[PDB]
Amino acid sequence: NTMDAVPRIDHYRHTAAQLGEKLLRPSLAELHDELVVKFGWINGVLVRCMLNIWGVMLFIRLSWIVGQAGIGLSVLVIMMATVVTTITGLSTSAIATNGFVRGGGAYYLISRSLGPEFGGAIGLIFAFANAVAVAMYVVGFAETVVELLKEHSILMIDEINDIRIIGAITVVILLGISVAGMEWEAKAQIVLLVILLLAIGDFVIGTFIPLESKKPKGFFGYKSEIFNENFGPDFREEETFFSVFEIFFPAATGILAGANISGDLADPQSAIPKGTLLAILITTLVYVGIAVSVGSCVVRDATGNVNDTIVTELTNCTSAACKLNFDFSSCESSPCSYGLMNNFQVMSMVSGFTPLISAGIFSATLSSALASLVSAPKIFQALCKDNIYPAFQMFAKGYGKNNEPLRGYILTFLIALGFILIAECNVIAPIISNFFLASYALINFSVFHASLAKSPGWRPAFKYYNMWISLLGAILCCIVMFVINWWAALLTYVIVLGLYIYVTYKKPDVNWGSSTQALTYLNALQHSIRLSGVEDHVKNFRPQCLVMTGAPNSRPALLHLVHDFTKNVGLMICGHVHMGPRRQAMKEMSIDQAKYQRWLIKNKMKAFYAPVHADDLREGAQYLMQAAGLGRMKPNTLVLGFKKDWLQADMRDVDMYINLFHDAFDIQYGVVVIRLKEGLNTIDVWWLFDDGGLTLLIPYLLTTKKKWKDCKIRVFIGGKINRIDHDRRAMATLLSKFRIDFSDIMVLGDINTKPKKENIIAFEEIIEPYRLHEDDKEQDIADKMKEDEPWRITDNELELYKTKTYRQIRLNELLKEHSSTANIIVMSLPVARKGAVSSALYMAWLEALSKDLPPILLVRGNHQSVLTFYS
Amino acid sequence: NTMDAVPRIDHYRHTAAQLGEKLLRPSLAELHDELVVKFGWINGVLVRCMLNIWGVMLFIRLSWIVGQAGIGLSVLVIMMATVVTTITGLSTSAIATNGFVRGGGAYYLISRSLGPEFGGAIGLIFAFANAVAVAMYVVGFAETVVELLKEHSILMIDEINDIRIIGAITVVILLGISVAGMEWEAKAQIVLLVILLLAIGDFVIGTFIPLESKKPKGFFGYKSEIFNENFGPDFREEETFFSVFEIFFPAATGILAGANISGDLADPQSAIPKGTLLAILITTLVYVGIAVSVGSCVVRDATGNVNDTIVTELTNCTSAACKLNFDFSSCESSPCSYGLMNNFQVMSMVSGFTPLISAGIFSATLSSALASLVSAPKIFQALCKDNIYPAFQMFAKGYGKNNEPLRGYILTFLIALGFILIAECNVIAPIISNFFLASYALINFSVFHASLAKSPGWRPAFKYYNMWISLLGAILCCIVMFVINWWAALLTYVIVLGLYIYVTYKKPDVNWGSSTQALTYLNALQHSIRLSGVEDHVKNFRPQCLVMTGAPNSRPALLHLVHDFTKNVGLMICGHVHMGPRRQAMKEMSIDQAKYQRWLIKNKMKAFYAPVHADDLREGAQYLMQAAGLGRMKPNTLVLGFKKDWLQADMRDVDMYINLFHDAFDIQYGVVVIRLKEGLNTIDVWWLFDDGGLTLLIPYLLTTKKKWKDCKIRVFIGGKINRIDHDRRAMATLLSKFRIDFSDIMVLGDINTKPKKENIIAFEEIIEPYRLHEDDKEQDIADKMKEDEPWRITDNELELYKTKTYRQIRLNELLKEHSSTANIIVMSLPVARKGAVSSALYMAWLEALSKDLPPILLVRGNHQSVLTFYS
Ligand SMILES: CCCCNc1cc(C(=O)O)cc(S(N)(=O)=O)c1Oc1ccccc1
Ligand SMILES: CCCCNc1cc(C(=O)O)cc(S(N)(=O)=O)c1Oc1ccccc1
Ligand SMILES: [Cl-]
Ligand SMILES: [Cl-]
Ligand SMILES: [K+]
Ligand SMILES: [K+]
Repeated sequence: NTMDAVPRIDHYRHTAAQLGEKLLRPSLAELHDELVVKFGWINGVLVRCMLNIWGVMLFIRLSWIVGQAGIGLSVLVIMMATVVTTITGLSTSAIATNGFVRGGGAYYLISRSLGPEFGGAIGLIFAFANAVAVAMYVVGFAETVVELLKEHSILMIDEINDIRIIGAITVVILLGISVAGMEWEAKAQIVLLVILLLAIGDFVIGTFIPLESKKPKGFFGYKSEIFNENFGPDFREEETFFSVFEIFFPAATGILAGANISGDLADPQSAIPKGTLLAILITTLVYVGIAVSVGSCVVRDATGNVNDTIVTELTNCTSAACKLNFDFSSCESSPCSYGLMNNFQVMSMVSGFTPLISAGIFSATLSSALASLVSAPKIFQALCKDNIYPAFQMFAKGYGKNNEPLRGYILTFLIALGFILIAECNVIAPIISNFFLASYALINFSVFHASLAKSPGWRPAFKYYNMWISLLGAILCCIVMFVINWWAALLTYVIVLGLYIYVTYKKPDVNWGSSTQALTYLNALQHSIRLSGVEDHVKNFRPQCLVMTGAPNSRPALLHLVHDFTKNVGLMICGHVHMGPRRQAMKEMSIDQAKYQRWLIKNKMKAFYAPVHADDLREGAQYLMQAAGLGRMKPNTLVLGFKKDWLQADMRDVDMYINLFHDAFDIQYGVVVIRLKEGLNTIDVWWLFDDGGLTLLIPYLLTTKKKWKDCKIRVFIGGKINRIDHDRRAMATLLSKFRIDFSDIMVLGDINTKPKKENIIAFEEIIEPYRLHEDDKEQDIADKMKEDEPWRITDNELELYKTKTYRQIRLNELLKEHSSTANIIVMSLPVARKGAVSSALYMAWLEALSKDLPPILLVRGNHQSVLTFYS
Repeated sequence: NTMDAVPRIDHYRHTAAQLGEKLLRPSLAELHDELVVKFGWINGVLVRCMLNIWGVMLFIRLSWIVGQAGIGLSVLVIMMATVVTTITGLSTSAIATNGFVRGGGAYYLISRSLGPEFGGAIGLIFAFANAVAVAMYVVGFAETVVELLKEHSILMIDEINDIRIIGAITVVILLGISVAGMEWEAKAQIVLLVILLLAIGDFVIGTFIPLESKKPKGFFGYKSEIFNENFGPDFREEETFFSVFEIFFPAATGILAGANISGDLADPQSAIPKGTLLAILITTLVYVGIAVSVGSCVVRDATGNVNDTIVTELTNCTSAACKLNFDFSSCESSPCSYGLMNNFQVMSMVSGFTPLISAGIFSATLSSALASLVSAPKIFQALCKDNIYPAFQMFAKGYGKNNEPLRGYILTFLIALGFILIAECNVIAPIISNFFLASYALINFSVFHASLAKSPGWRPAFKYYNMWISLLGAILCCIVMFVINWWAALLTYVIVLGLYIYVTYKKPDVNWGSSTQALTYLNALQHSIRLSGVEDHVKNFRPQCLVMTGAPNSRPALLHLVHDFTKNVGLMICGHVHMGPRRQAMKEMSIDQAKYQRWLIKNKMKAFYAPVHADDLREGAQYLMQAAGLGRMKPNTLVLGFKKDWLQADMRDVDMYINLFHDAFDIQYGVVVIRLKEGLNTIDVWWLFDDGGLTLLIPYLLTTKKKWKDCKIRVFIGGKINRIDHDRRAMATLLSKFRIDFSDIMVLGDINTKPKKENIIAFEEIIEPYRLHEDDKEQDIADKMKEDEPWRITDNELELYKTKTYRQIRLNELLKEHSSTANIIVMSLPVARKGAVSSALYMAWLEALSKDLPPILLVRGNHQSVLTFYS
């Protein structure tokens, strides 16, 4: 409260409201200003990741992959898939150990890492991918059970339909077991893991246990010549190495099935890393070991038959089959019985109890399917909670004591059932495999992008993640999805890009500190730094304007006109000076900053809103002109709206306005004054005095823009009579060397001539309330009144400023007579000597010159060399 | 002078000094502050471009190209080469019509368009390319003359040596005619052009004039069946279409041979466009017309022999040769006499007088060689004048009334002679052809890059150049140089990149308004705009610091320390407040801006120097804090050096320093104070009060950098006794959730305890000269002295600030006892209530706390939520 307090965790909690009644930080103004189920890492992320990786391939098609591709090359396949998977694991660990991750899985990580765009895109893709991987795992189980009940005669319908029936029944059962909370299905996956490990152990023991009954088959029991033969990549008619990797890689996916449970984990940012990485390690070790064992234990082909005798007749027999026995030897002529390349149930028979390995297949398939079916709706409901796609505002309610996406479970069940009864899993497989690849690629790109933008808030807790390995992982994921069904990769990239576009044009109104935001800041900073090293030059001058807008709403069309000759060229800083007590005005600026900056961005005003606190408008603008900008983006021109209200405004205010003029001149700023009717085809430019070229550059830049592109830029000047043609030719060659594509140059000799009586008497009537009438009251009352500036010095300030006023009024008359048909007028701003002219008289000059006309820009330049005709 | 003057061309002339005595612009301060041979376009750029394009191919190898590739495909070849050439012509015209081009050619255009890097690189490449194209043209003439003097028996030596002899003699003659001024060689090219056009006319007339003597040859005189046959692309054993285009394209090059004479043209920016484009038009028309005529007039092969009788025996004769006559019919069996595909002198014989066409070949070759030999040294001497490569500071003197590169002429003559006597022009041809391609590519990229950066000074006088056609031209040049000898294109790209690197690491100290500079500004502006649309978030906070450096030289290691936790992360604005009269201080700021900004860039300080003019340091820094920055790059922290001199400084100055502290607090700025020994392994952080997380973020960012990466970040806090273990565990979990990888957390209970007598008496002695001794002089003298702030209120300001001082001194003692071994110390900055504490007492607090210690950062934060453990 009154005294500063020691730091506590309570200060930084709930980020909007988290126990705010206790441990609330004291504000700087207060000190200064004077007066329900959660899973551990073992059973929540280790078991689930391990149990999701282990699927159909481990027990069915692995003997095939090690049989065709050689042992030394099948291990290469496994190692490449594991490099991709492990690099993605490090990336996921880096993302997960950054903050506290609320709910969902890969979606939440990627979204909160680098923006709702990639977040929503890849989250939707991953939710679909897991929802259908449910169907893939369950139909693998269907193939297993139908093979078992076709080898054992009893069957009900044709295989292509019995698979559908059994898959539908068991996916219904999977929904039932999953929809009943997560303690129950957690224990269910525990018992499935026990069964799976029993199957692995049975295979290992049986592989160490050879027998003569299986001798006719490829089973021989660790014979060295079998290993020597199987090292080679003995392929088949069609399957190439890339196709082999394509077959295997689905077995590599399934990691971060615990990360998808991040919403229900007891302690993320400590369970995700050492659960996912350790699960990948264990599963890869098991794959490699079992592959080398089965390759070293069984042979390619075996004419399994007792009639195949081990008598071993003395023949050449170059094949190493007869090296063990004449049985299962020399069957290459016709398609012999079975073997690694000719059978799949090798895994079953090399082991001991065939049931204890069959149960391995069922447990692996069910466990992987159940893990995917739990993971998909968590991701989906996290995605729907953020309402990136408002169409799915449902699927996020999550009925139950622990938020469980019942609707998400039903939706993923329907999707899985639909893809089961489609029964075309073979053709859909590459699409979904490289959806998984796309998700992994965006995770590694998540880490790389986060490390690329410095972002002091990046700072993850988990080391071992360096940026280049993550970039390599993204590249490898892209290359692998090219390897797997190139056109599927193109389709996946199209889907990603389409969702990206959809989200970036939706622009969900949400902010969670993307790495994209950090990169934006860092990029803008780096280019400002490189600009700071770029020396100035005439033909790279830009009108970079501080515009005393006030509130940017107050003068809209003025803002548009300035934006016209500053869009995509030069700077535009909309300055607004705030007033009054410091404490209240801090909050005033804080809200106006957001409001007006968003208003500019919404209205495509590439401008910069700069609020300052100051005692009055003059020294607030002094603040702005002195300090606004960054590097060589500091303003060089001050833009004002003509203070139309001076006849009614307090004369101190208009004096402040004129001293603003004078300050801008004093600190080497060009001044532009815009007088237009704000209630809401030639550009006429009367640039009678060489301001330095700015009075040319403004209309030319206006002609550059599309709005004024179809409008001539005819020019007027003043010159002595009898030299009219000479002056016009010199003017034409002068600005033809400036490449200002004029349309008609007019030369006026009527300047410096006494204007009509009506106009002079009108100006005298206007100035009468402020000319101080310095006739009587010689010095005492005269000096007493002059103790405040804003009166015109009758005698003193109308001696030569008499002809100054005459030129002003006559110029106004000339703009009436000649340029009244212009779409826009740009004319030299009159300059009065500092202190020599009463501010009232100078404002009267501006009124007299600028009144009753189309839009006017009274441009006076820095008197530098703004334009050039060199190169 | 005193009065503003009408604009005149004299104001913008010579850009440093050009008739400055007459027509000198009046300065804004003055108004405001109170008190020898030149060539026209016909003979300088039209004749030269036309006469350089027309070379060997027109009269020697063109019959070959139209004979092998079909008429409808030879015209396609010519049209593609002309598309490349004409797009480059539009680009060159756009570049040349921008400013006034001093001297040189393509070098000056490209350099002054987009920087000395591409300028010097491509200028050197083009100078070499023209220097050796001299050799190519002259050896073509050598082949012509040796063929003429071998058909006419008299010969001197073997052809491979007679060509060398005649080429050497005639290149010596070419030097002689070129080294004798440009009026003489201009008239020489005039007469060569007359000869060439006579040859063209003779060919046309002879082609309209058929005869029986040439009837046995391919000459038949516009027979329709000959045209119908020749439309097809009847190629040969080896020559493919791409090879054909490779042969032709050297004939397309040679444009901007007048642009290389830009230094000696009477009026560039009006001669270059309508000379180069018209010359390309005329030459392409002549190529196309002569190609179609010779294709429609002669046949592929002709067994030229009177014995070949036109008797026309009644045979099949599918070939259209016999359609005209049995002569020159059916010779395909063996290699028959000659023809389009079997002879080159067809051009000579289809015409009338063979001498009047032979003279055509000699005139074309000599004229092209002479044009190249004039153009190369102009480019070279322009390149050497800018001293981009200081090694060639010679070759630029240019002796003569008109600056003529005598040394350049000699150098190009030596290069041409060397490549003549090498006599390996066939193998070097693709290298030089795609050097020409590279130069054209950089010209089109010149225009595209210039149009890409808005740059109000771009604005060329010549329309018809839109940016996308120039980009297409650059792409086409790149593709064509791939077509011509791919590895030659790779070598050319390597040479370009190498010269680019050499120049960009040389960094010649010169500024001529590159388009690269404009692009740098525009890119930085665009990314600042996109940053302006990026909403704030806690975990994207950056310490973006306004550092009251003063002169950045004054405190170097302080600048380095701030740069350490701001490099590549957050902003760093080195503010310096200037003093005194406005007029002198304007120039002061103007010179200091350049000096200090260059000093920062040189010393790899990615900082921003911000000078302001102000009455005193306090309100200058007020200017800076209120207004510095752009968009969301405004500073959020104020960094000060501890005013070490306060014991000697005027007490008003240190009061100003403390009110600077207070202003920074008032406008919601965190404050960092650095006290280190500026005369010139654990980071200890004692962050006793929850500033909002900045006191953690600073040392962590220090640990991020390489300099401090190997240094622990151990932390100290204060806590009540009997809760030491609880407080330490809570602290550890708190900043482990903040991922600040601490090394040892220490908890101190000795805080809030009365420190030793020696330290308290030392502090009392220090504060004695300013405690105002408010014992006597009850109110009158007391209030009179208190009419100025900087004295300590003895009675009032030492009631509870007594225990404040006690904590300050005891904390100092503790830093001595514990953290004196640190490499750096970061501690909470004490905050005093505004106006409640005398500024002298607060400065004494800072002295007492910070004295006699390693580098200290007294960090006090905004009291916002700088750190977070969410995501
Ligand atoms: C992203 C992976 C989705 C699951 N698909 C899958 C998983 C595993 C495994 O073991 O995890 C093995 C294979 S497989 N038959 O070896 O290619 C798989 O492909 C299938 C499975 C059945 C139907 C169609 C395709
Ligand atoms: C960049 C072009 C340099 C000049 N080389 C050149 C010009 C012309 C032409 O007519 O301007 C025609 C040919 S050619 N024989 O048709 O390919 C040329 O190639 C040569 C010539 C002679 C020796 C070796 C190569
Ligand atoms: Cl996965
Ligand atoms: Cl050229
Ligand atoms: K799997
Ligand atoms: K040529």
